[PDB]
Amino acid sequence: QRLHMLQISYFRDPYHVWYQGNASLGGHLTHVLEGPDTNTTIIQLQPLQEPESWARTQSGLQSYLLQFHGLVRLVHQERTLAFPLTIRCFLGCELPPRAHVFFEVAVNGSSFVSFRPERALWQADTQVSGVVTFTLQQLNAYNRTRYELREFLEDTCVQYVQKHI
Ligand SMILES: *[C@@H]1O[C@H](CO)[C@@H](O)[C@H](O)[C@H]1NC(C)=O
Ligand SMILES: *[C@@H]1O[C@H](CO)[C@@H](O)[C@H](O)[C@H]1NC(C)=O
Repeated sequence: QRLHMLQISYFRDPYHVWYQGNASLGGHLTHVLEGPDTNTTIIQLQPLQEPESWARTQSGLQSYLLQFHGLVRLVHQERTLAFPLTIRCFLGCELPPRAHVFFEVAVNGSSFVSFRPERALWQADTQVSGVVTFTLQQLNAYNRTRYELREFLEDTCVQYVQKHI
């Protein structure tokens, strides 16, 4: 009983990103993400959700991506980022027979930061940089990247597993 979500973001520069990703419910592929930031495709492969719910979910994913891209631009604006770069986000929730939730971020294929939900705080996952410290400062500064995210993992994700498995 798990929802896993995987997003790879290909940045050619701060202002143009290509997304590719998918989600799996149980061990079954259920969603696909693809395309540039200015017109991203998001598909449920199986008709799991009704339109009013899918629209809210689709809108919610699109809103996340805007925040995600906005944060990458801010980090570039404030520290110098080396392009091209790829970012991988791996996240989701698992229901035991209380849910366990996670969100792990990698840059160019190496561990970068992850979310610790008991305090809704992000931590470094590498032992090596000004980029890492500024990103964590930004992620830990705003309600949207701590408490709203924790709720998405602990409430929205968990209700999706209960309703659709
Ligand atoms: C999901 O995307 C990853 C990353 O590109 C890919 O390696 C994997 O084969 C995809 N899996 C599914 C089930 O779509
Ligand atoms: C990521 O890898 C590309 C490919 O070599 C490189 O040009 C770029 O500088 C790297 N960026 C980071 C942030 O490691």
